[PDB]
Order: sequence, then C-alpha cells, then structure tokens
Amino acid sequence: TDTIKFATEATYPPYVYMGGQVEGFGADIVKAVCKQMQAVCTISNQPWDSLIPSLKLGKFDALFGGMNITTARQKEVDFTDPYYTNSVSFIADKNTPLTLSKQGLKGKIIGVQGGTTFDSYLQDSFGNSITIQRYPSEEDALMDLTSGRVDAVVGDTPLIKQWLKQNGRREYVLIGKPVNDPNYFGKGVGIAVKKGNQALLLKLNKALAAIKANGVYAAIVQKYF
Ligand SMILES: NC(=[NH2+])NCCC[C@H](N)C(=O)O
Repeated sequence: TDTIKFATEATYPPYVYMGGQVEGFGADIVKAVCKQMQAVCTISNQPWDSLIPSLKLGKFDALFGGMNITTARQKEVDFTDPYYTNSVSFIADKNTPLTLSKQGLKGKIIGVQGGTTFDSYLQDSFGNSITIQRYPSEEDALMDLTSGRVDAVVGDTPLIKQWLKQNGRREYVLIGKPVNDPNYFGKGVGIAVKKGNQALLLKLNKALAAIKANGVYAAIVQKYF
C-alpha cells in the first residue's frame, strides 16, 4: 500500500532493539515485507503503552516487535498470521544483557512463581543449567530481582510491568526468548493493525507468505536464530 507507518518500542532483543536505528528480527521482517509489497515504510520508536492508542487514532498503520498474539489483544486489534513463535519474556537489569540459552544463563538464578506454567517451562527448556528460585507470587520474585537477589524473573508481563511502574523502577527491561518447545506454543508473534483494517491485513499476510516462499524469510531467521 505504497506508504505504511510501523511503530514499536525498541527494547526487546532479539525481536527489536536499538542498534540510532531500530534493528532486530522484527525490523528485518518489516523491511522485507515492505520490499515485497513495493511499499515505503518507516519504523518509529515509541513508548510501549502509547502504541495501541496511537494505532487506534491512526497515527501509525501497524505495530510489531515481539508482540505475542493473545485472545485479549485480538479484541483490541487485528493480527497478521504469525511470523515467528511466541516469546517468553525475561525481566532483568538493563545494565547487563543476557543470552537466554542454557549456556548464556549458566550460573544465573532465575526467579519464578512456583508451580506455574512459567516454572514448568523453565524446567523443561533449561533443565539443570540454571538455578530456579520459586516464590509465592510474582511480587516476591520481583522483590528479589530488584534487590539483586536473582538475575532475572519470568512471569506475566503486564502484571510485572505494572508492578515496576507502580514502584518507580525503570532500571528493569525485557528480553525475549522464542518458545521452541511445542508443549508451550501459543499463537505466535504477529503484526498488529487497526481492528477492521482488512485491506492492509490481507496485503501483509500475502507479503509474509511470499517472503516465506522465496527464501527471504529463512535468511532473516538464520541471521538471528
Ligand atoms: N517491542 C517490545 N518492547 N516488545 C515487548 C513484548 C513483550 C511480550 N512478548 C508481549 O507480547 O507483551
């Protein structure tokens, strides 16, 4: 559709991040679909909480950036077909990037609410490579994270973000881990457009399918994953 404005908050590696240009897996997917569509595009970096309101007001045409498709979000916006698996977010101090793998988290302590699906996911995906500390609640896990007693926390992101905001901690940020274990697959990550924008949605879906078909998608995946 010749001109398309995308927005994200560039704070979620490896999906999106700051290279003063937005970079990352999602940024490359967006550039690739735009090329496929013969569209001219920009990616704007804006506060996470402003994105959906701005999409609804029509300031942007599309949102992306490690955005998990969820039933709740599907009530507010329309998503494309997913272009990668869903992400489990780890919350950690921004001063130290983490590689979210068995080797990258070697010697780290990860806090989690005990007995939850997040706890099971950590056990299955990391096994004995990490130390898991379990808490009665996400708040208790965060009390340890933000006093330096664990390295990262895994839990419900909207609740965690709410806690961090209420308690005036901007120091802690999210890192995305793609879920490769089919037992924990969700709908995936997708590009969001304004609810009812069927024309753009169809164009984006066709473009995503086309980059999958011509090898462009596979090369982008190989770059990051
Ligand atoms: N661009 C970003 N800051 N993305 C954060 C995404 C966090 C999480 N995956 C979610 O779907 O809510």
